[PDB]
Order: sequence, then structure tokens, then C-alpha cells
Amino acid sequence: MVPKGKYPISVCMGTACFVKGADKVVHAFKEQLKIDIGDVTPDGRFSIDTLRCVGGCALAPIVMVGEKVYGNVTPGQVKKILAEY
Ligand code: FES
Repeated sequence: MVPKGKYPISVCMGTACFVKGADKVVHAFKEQLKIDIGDVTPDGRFSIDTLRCVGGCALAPIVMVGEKVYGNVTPGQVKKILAEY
């Protein structure tokens, strides 16, 4: 909402995936938003929520941002894919 939500990003923080210590790496992402007043590059590129993701996906790498579907999640991919976000 404050972050526009151009790319509604779906990030798994579910029970199974979360236990693998993904939280700290997604935390990187959290700060990777780094925002402005709304988002990253005052827009609202990010609209992160779990709810879509955690849907039977993990045997591929999934990262969704809106109708964009990227790879900026948790395990290091964040920083580089942040240039993408
Ligand atoms: S349950 Fe971890 S990826 Fe959609």
C-alpha cells in the first residue's frame, strides 16, 4: 500500500522453507528494499507478501514480483537481483 505494489512479490516464509534459515537471508531482502518513502526507487516496485508463494514450488527456485516473477529472495540472489527489483 505504502509500497505501491507494482510487482506484488511472493516470497516463501512458510514453515518448511523458513526452517532452513531463509529468514536471515530474506532479511537481507527486507533491507534491500531500502526504500525512499515508498519503495527502493520511489515507486512501489516491491509489494512483498508470502501468501501466493509457499504453494508447492521449491523444487524450482521461485521468486515472484508481480507479473514480473524474479529471483530476488533470500540466498545471496538478493543483492544482484535487487538491481533487478
Ligand atoms: S513453500 Fe517454499 S516455495 Fe512456494
